[PDB]
Amino acid sequence: GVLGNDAEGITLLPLCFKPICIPTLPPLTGGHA
Repeated sequence: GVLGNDAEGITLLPLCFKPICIPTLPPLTGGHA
């Protein structure tokens, strides 16, 4: 909910992008290094 296209969770018009703000979030494989 800041700027983009997709909806980060709010109903307002100006919402965060789909990729820029993903609910499922990324995996936990690149958190080793």
